[PDB]
Amino acid sequence: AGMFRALFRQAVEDDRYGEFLDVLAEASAFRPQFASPEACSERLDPVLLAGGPTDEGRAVLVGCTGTAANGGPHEFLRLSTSFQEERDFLAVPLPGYGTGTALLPADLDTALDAQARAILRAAGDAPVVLLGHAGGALLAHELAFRLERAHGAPPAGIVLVDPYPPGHQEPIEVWSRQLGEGLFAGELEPMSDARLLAMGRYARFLAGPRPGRSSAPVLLVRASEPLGDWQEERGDWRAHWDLPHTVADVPGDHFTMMRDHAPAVAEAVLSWLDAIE
Amino acid sequence: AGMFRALFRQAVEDDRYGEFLDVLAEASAFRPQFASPEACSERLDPVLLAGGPTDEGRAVLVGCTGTAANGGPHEFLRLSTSFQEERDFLAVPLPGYGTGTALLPADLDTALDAQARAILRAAGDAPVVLLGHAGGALLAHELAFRLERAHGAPPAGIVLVDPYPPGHQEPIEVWSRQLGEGLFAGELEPMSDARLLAMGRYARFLAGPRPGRSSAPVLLVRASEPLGDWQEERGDWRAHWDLPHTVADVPGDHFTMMRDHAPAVAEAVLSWLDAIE
Ligand SMILES: *C(=O)[C@H](C)C(=O)[C@H](C)[C@@H](O)[C@@H](C)C[C@@H](C)C(=O)CC[C@@H](C)[C@H](O)CC
Ligand SMILES: *C(=O)[C@H](C)C(=O)[C@H](C)[C@@H](O)[C@@H](C)C[C@@H](C)C(=O)CC[C@@H](C)[C@H](O)CC
Repeated sequence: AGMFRALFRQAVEDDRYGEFLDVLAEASAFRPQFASPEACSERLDPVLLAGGPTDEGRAVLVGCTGTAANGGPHEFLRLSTSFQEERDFLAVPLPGYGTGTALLPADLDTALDAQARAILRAAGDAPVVLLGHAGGALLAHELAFRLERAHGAPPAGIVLVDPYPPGHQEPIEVWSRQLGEGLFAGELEPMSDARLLAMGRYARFLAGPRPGRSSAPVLLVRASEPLGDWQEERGDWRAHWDLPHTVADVPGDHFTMMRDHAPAVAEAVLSWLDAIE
Repeated sequence: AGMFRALFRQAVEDDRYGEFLDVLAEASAFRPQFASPEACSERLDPVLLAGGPTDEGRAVLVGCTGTAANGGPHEFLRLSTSFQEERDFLAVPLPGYGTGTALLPADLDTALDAQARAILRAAGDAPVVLLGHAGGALLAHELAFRLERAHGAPPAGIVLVDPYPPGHQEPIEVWSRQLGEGLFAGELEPMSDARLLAMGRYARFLAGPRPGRSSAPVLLVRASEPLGDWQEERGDWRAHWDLPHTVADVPGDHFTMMRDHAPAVAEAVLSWLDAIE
């Protein structure tokens, strides 16, 4: 395919993943942007992947698609089949990755706003619980804070699947070789350069300083296996959130917890969603 | 073409030529390299573009290909024809702009040594005179110093057509916009991204500290007309070299001196080559 993918592949071989996300981020600024929510090119309509039972005031899960360039609609397919007959599971797309190619959000809040406007429409009046894995975790918490403040529609709760927020990213950096290798592994097609740029831009948004904590109760799903090597001498490699309302450990590592062991993740979510209603 | 050419074109409209030329250099670190002169992918065999008289002590012109990604072999055609029946004129390619796609020099000295080898092997016993325009004048001098210091075989002279060496590029900044637009306006087809990466890598090299100065006599050929506006009380917009053997001015600006008035340039070089013989 494109040259940005050839550079990306070379940077993973050569254990320079970190360096190269900076080039992706810096190059993304010369893509076309959209500056206001309605100026988004993609129809951000959510997509129903599971239905709940025909009852009544229960909450719907909203999956927030992650930053991975090789991500798309299929991200939540394995996970969602375990919410069938349990909860509505809608997956919202992320602005910057669709069909030509798409306008990049000028800044993070513009994209979160465009997302919240589409979730509110499709949610109706159901209470809404947000869900993200990895970079999607960070994203979901920001959308939860952006729904609370900017739109006065605070979510019923947030599920964070293995988040490494800016305080606690040391195990993510150490393992960045595997993270990069995992992106390539999990490829249905050659990653487009348009999406690699999109990925780099959101990587920059989320790396940055971010102020508010969202008042919604947080469920923190952590992996059990480390992604790579890690001397016990060096501390806890597990994902971290500050005052989890509930902590749940599922089998596998940063990657396999949503592939092989996604039913354990849905089991934690179901148990938790009832304990809060 | 590809994504880099799109990003670059966006950047020129937004007077951000400078910042994007630094994305290109950063990005180019992740291309495959060659670290010794032998490991060069291309055959750097020079090319005969003008034949001299059949008369020996007689010096040959060697043209050093510039850094512009929009060029290659056609660069010296208008100039070389005025050397027919006057001087032999070789044109030596720059490593990194070949066929698939070509390996990049680990550093500038690895490229010059690759080129100095193909030039000694072709000059045979003749004195060589290196000739370069814009970025290629910075490359001509750097090669002359390499042929001297490292190969023990200094050239007979250097023809620097309009250099703006590191401490005197204020005109190059003020005119960044015109420069980037002329880069596109000279496309005879889309600029490949591997070549755009090539340009940014060499541009980085040439901004470096290259303290070695050559001992060959230097003909500084200057444009007569400024490329864009310039407030005369800023200093001199003209091209600059320290202590040149000869200064010759020619009609046109930084671009047009080499297209429209390549006859003027060639006559300056022929008069001077005689004076030093
Ligand atoms: C999760 O996606 C990664 C490990 C993550 O949370 C880091 C710390 C964030 O900065 C994101 C924005 C990193 C980017 C580069 C990313 O998209 C990583 C994607 C990989 C690691 C996914 O696990 C693939 C399913
Ligand atoms: C000459 O090539 C340019 C104006 C130049 O010398 C600048 C000051 C150097 O930094 C070079 C290495 C800059 C690169 C980007 C370059 O080759 C630009 C080339 C265009 C604008 C040429 O004028 C076309 C031959």
